[PDB]
Amino acid sequence: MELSFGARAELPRIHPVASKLLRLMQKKETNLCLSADVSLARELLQLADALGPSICMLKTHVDILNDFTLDVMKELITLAKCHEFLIFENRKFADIGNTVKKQYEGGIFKIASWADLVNAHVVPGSGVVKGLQEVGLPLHRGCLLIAEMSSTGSLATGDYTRAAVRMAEEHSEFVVGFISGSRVSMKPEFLHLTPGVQLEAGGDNLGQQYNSPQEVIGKRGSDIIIVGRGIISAADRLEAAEMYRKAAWEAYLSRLG
Amino acid sequence: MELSFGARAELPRIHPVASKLLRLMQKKETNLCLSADVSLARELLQLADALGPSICMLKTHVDILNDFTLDVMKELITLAKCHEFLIFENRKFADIGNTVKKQYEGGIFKIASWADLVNAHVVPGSGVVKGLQEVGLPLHRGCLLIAEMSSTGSLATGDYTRAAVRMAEEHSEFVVGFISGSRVSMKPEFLHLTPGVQLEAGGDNLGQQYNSPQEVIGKRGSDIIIVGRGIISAADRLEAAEMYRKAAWEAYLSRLG
Ligand SMILES: *C(=N)c1cc(=O)[nH]c(=O)n1[C@@H]1O[C@H](COP(=O)(O)O)[C@@H](O)[C@H]1O
Ligand SMILES: *C(=N)c1cc(=O)[nH]c(=O)n1[C@@H]1O[C@H](COP(=O)(O)O)[C@@H](O)[C@H]1O
Repeated sequence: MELSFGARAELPRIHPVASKLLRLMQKKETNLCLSADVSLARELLQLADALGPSICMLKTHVDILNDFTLDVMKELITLAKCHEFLIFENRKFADIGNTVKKQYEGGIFKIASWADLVNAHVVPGSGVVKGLQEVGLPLHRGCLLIAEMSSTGSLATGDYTRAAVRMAEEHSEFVVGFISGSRVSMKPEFLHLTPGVQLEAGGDNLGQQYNSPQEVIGKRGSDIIIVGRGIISAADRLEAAEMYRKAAWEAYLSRLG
Repeated sequence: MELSFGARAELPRIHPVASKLLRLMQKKETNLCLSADVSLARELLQLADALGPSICMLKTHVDILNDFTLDVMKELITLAKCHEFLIFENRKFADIGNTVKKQYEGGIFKIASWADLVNAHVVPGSGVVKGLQEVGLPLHRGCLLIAEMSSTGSLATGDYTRAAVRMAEEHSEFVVGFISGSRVSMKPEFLHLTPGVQLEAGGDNLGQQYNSPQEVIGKRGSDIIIVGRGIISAADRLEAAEMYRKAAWEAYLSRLG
């Protein structure tokens, strides 16, 4: 029997980051994550402020920001706290444990110092998680494992997806869920976040494929939709974000019955 | 049916960046790539200068460099030109095409502006290559596809590896080879670069596994060894690099007959 986001937030085995997210999802009636791959910090902050009320999460793309500074991230965190959303950095970590540890904690970006959530590919084996968690656990962070991908020709299928689920299960102190196209775990303590979402059928010219909020939340049993271009390329970004929120939310309610 | 690096540089279907690399390998008697995952620009540049004569390539880790600037990369280019080595950025690109295009071209790092070579994971499908290609093709860059990984529990096996080989074949205007543990393609135009190499048996505490240069180059038929810690952790990094160079080069010569 399907549990509400609010109830899931209270599960004995829930990770604190997942609980915080689930609570604000229920409070705000939003299971939308905005993906903002903008080139200017000012753009990022403007979008975060304007759309913050409509979202549960903001997916940043630090590697694309032309004018990144740590002061920008300080201000973003202030917005996140005010509007109540989490920060999820997009970078798809995908290296041996020793290297990913450094990529997560260090450099100019210091991702672990401001991202509530990160995502990682499972292709390197479990060392990728072990490396990340050595940084993430002290900093009270969570991780999502990429169990499936939305793009044409994805190899994240079959036994690969099953491996991701096992890895998650075995690292539940740090791993809080999946990037996936559907529900892949039966355990309610895990979140499912699904990119490749737009209201209309289609794709892009570089292998992205889209499904609707109703399809992925309602039929496929995911929790949260990740939407970038469907919102950002709209004339009215506020209205677009509202449209996606209402879609995703109603699909969730329906499933919940 | 084995050809020298110098002869391979002349193959009809060879990419210009590959030919450049194969010529300097032959000239300098080196098939060693130094992986320099240091936190400081001064260390990176000192290593590049001192070890430059001993290496065919320097693998940078821009995501870990605390004091990155584009001026640092300008100086590195100068050293690469002087000592004759290629610059290979480590970042293991692993996203949809539209996103990796921006990650490669833009942000603070502007990777495509200074890296001869990049590597990508094949998990997203061929859009990952198409996105990178749209940026790197006119710059005379090349890309390596991650066909196998050196770490424990790697999922880059079997059909996944085969998919990487097919993807390379289908994008040979831009894909110049593989990150792999062994020869994966029979086509001599493709380069095989193998990480997880040390003179001594072992591993690390985060899933890395090591094999020797003699094993990797001599028995497994790879072209280039990628060595980080085996060199970087030595007291005398130059002497270490020389040891690795001689091992890899003589293993190559021996297979050549
Ligand atoms: C990573 N979150 C990811 C994984 C995936 O399989 N597919 C995918 O699109 N993403 C990322 O999500 C957004 C989607 O943006 P659009 O709605 O604009 O297509 C983008 O950040 C991808 O990198
Ligand atoms: C990526 N080049 C890669 C792929 C892989 O399967 N294994 C692997 O180690 N690498 C990277 O190569 C260096 C090896 O460094 P050490 O010699 O210090 O182990 C490493 O930093 C990985 O990121």
